[PDB]
Amino acid sequence: KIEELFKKHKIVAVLRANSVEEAKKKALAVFLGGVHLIEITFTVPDADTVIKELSFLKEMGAIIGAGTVTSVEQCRKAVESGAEFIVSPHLDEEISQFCKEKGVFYMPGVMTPTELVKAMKLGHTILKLFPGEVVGPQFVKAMKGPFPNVKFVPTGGVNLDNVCEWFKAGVLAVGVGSALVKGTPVEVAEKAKAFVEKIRGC
Repeated sequence: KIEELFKKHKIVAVLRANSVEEAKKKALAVFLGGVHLIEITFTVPDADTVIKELSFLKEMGAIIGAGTVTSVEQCRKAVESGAEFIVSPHLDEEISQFCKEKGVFYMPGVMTPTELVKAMKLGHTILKLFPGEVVGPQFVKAMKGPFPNVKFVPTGGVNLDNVCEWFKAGVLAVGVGSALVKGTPVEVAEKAKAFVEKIRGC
């Protein structure tokens, strides 16, 4: 299901912005450019309102989730406002449990083998790898040995020059923030197109 969406789309826009209006415009830009998985981070002011106001894009096939979720209270608001998936930078046992009871897909972030194993023990096999620019594809390749059945979605520094290396290392999808989302709506929509083509291209 959610696994299958990540597998199909291969890219999630990690949307940080200074306002509701900027966040919505960038989410539309990205969608118009072919990115269907959209993660509204909780560093966006009133991130819940943004998720609720983008709810209609679901009817056009957009998949709207929440990122930078750091407490169960934030998790509740996101789900209440229609988030189809929850992402955090870290592994949160409390958010894991809440999302399990609520029946919503949670992708915790991990940076070490010990964190990875704890996440697996909590039932997760699709992991956010964060920050990707610190560990790199090297980390993803290293994990294939001992943990052949874990799959990563790196966030952090993924860009046009390295996106194909990441996929060569064995990642399931990539989460792209500033390389995709920074700039004006027009620039973002265009960069969205470039990433889709570059990803298809490899």
